[PDB]
Amino acid sequence: GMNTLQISNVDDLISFYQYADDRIPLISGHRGGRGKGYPENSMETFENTLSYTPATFEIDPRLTKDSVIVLFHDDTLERTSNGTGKVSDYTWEELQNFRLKDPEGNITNYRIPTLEEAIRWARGKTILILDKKDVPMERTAQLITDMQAEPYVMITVHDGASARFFYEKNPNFMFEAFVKTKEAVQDYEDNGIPWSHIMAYVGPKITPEVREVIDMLHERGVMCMISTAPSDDKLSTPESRAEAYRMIIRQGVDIIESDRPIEVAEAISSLIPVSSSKGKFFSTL
Amino acid sequence: GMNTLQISNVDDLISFYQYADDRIPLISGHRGGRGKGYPENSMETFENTLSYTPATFEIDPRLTKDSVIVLFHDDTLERTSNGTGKVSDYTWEELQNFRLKDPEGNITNYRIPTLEEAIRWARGKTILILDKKDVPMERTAQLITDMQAEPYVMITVHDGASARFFYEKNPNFMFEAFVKTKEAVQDYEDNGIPWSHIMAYVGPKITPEVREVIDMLHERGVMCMISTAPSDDKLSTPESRAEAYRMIIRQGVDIIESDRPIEVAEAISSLIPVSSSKGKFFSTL
Ligand code: NA
Repeated sequence: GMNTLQISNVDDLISFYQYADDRIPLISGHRGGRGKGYPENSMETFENTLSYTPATFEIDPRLTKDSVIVLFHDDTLERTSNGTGKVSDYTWEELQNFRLKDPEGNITNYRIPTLEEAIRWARGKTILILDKKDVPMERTAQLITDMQAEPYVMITVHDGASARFFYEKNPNFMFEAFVKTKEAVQDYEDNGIPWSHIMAYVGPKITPEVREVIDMLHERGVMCMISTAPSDDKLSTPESRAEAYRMIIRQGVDIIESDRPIEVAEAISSLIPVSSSKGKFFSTL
Repeated sequence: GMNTLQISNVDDLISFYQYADDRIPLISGHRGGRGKGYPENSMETFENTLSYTPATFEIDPRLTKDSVIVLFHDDTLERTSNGTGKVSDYTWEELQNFRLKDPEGNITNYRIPTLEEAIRWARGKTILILDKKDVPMERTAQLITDMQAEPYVMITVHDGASARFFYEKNPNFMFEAFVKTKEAVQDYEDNGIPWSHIMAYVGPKITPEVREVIDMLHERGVMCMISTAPSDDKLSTPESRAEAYRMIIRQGVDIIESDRPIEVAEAISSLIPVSSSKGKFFSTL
């Protein structure tokens, strides 16, 4: 039994991400989310997270020796698998011999997944958000376009010029855009990226400056995301982490990206409104 | 002793990189160059390389836990050191306890260097070229500027927008710019970046399209570099590699960036002009 998002096409995706004052706080699993028995960038972890909360998943596509795109964050295999060396030293088939490790170092029986497997699974359940490692931008553009996956596979962009590369190739793409400053807001505008095609990553922490950016972005219809992965996820107790996740929502932030999405869900459950224009986008499978 | 480049100020650096038909073919050590007993991104490898050839060094700055800039390519420690985990997990004091591995996996008694130490050492000897890992652009701009290191520390930029960010901060910066297509040529012009401040990285291989871009760039006074690191450096024998390096220069390329810069030097020494407008920039220490 899983929580799902109900986004049938690009118009639904744009709507989902149009800021509204009655919006539902959103959760995104950093590198898929992780936990005891649940490695980063694993199909199993995505599925586990949806059993507790609706979420999107930010993932790490990178290349094997035979140019297969797999999900795996690091430049070396040791932290989140029982392998050694670079992902790009091994074919996909060879990579299947390794097993993923959870954050405690326990070796699971889960394998490195392909991006294709994740995309096929995500359709009708969630939205994936692609970070950039070593897959060429043109390849990423073509894979999403060829697969008609625009309604459920978003692209992370660090500035307006990268956004424009993608947007000019396919104007139905949706972006997670880095927007940490007033100058960043101007950058996207100068590059002609529609705000309707933007959800904004505003950084790892809230400051008065970042609050001003969030107000600017809300005026433009843009939802804003804090990533707690480097910051509040690292607090020593679940109780301190829970307080921190609630404080982020109380400050007006729309989306929390976290390595601990289930904890985020439990902490903010009491903040989820009963009535919302966004209620229609949520269901269960 | 050592081969040195004799560059006294930013005007000398600009003139060094002004394309001329009688140029001296140049060599750049990718990730600093490497070899048996000589790890990537190591002071010792830079010094060894200069004993055999003049060269520049392309290096990988990244952040420690306490925001010190060190040189280390991978996001995790296992391939080129005896460390485990991420460079950013450790403070500089902790990282100094680890030791570097050469490409065959042999542990040396060499440490992960700071960018500062490298900059200190490079002054009067060579030019360092900074790749982009996780040091933000603002921080890179500051450190070069604060150190008055513009004549000997270049910044790699992937497009005109990145170049513009830097150039607006300090119009004395010199760039290694990615310029792989006619569209990329136009990008730098549209962003107002003077060609006098650009050396061009044109990719890992020569094709007719790339030869056309090299022609265009030569017309604009821009010297062009091929990286052999993913390509010709991987050929199986030193003889095949040497033929490959000569062919690159025969095809009109100005600069070879390589993991094997001493081999490049030995291969192309027979192609170095005996009289050149660029002779003045080379000396010995
Ligand atoms: Na320091």
